Amino acid sequence: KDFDAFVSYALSEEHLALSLFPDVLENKYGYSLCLLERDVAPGGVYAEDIVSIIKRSRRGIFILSPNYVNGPSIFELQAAVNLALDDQTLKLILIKFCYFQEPESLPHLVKKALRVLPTVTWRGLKSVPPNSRFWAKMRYHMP
Amino acid sequence: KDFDAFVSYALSEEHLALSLFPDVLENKYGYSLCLLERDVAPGGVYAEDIVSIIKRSRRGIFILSPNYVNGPSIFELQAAVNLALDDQTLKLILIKFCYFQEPESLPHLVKKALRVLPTVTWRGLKSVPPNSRFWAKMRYHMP
Repeated sequence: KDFDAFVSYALSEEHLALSLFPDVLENKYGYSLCLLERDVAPGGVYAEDIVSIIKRSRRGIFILSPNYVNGPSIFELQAAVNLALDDQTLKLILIKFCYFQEPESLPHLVKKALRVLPTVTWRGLKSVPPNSRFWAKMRYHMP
Repeated sequence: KDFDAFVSYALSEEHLALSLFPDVLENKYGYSLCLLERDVAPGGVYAEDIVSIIKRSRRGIFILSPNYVNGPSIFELQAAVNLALDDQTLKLILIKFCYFQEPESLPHLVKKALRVLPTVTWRGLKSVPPNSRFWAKMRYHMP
C-alpha cells in the first residue's frame, strides 16, 4: 500500500476534493492522498486506473452529492466496495457534501454500503478551518 | 480470442442486449457473444471483468442511450476505446437505441469515438426481425 487515502468526487465539491483535502490532510497534516487527476498517467484505461489506486490506498474517501450518485462517478464507489469485501485493511468513509436523494437502482452492495458506512457531514464555511469538526473526523479515520 | 462480440448496455435496452442479440446473432447466425451477466462468474471486481472480457473479444457492441452515457456504464466504452487503440484485432460499433445528447463531460477518447465509430440505428419493431436492416448491418460488422 502506497496511499493513506484515495479521494473520489463527482465552496464546490471539486474545490473540497482538489484544493482543500491536499491543503489540510497533505500540506498540513502530512498524510499521503491519491487523486485521479494528479497521481495517474493520462490516457490509459480508467477502470484499471481506479482499481489500481484503490489497491494501493489505505482509506477511501467519497464526497457524496446528487451529481455523484446520479452520474458516472458512482463507478468509483462500486469498485471500492467490491475491493473492500475482499480486503478490510481498506476502510471507506463517505462525506455528505449536501443533500442527495439516493437513486433507485444502484447495485445491491452499493446501496448496502450507503446504509452502514461512516459519514462526515460537510457543513460549508464552518468546516473549512483546519481545526474544524469535519477535519477532526477526517483525521480520526485516517490510518 | 474466444468471443466474437461483447454486448455492453446500461422494447427495452435490456431486452435488446439480453434477449434479442442472443436470439439473432448467437442463435440465428451462430456467433459467440459475451454478456456480463451470463459469461463471467459472480463476485470479483466489476472493473477487472470488463477489462478481461474486452481483451477476449473480437468486437465491442455498445447500446447507447442517455442512461448509458450519463451513468457509470460509460466506462465500459472508455476501456474498449483505449484497449482498441493498443490492439487492432478489436473493432468497435455503436448502437443508437434512442436519441441522446453527447454529455458535456465524457473522457476525451470517448467523445472522439462517438464522433467516428460506425453507428447502427435501432428502429423499434422494424429492426427486430432477423432480416431487418439493423441485423444486416450487425452481421456485416461481425468477424
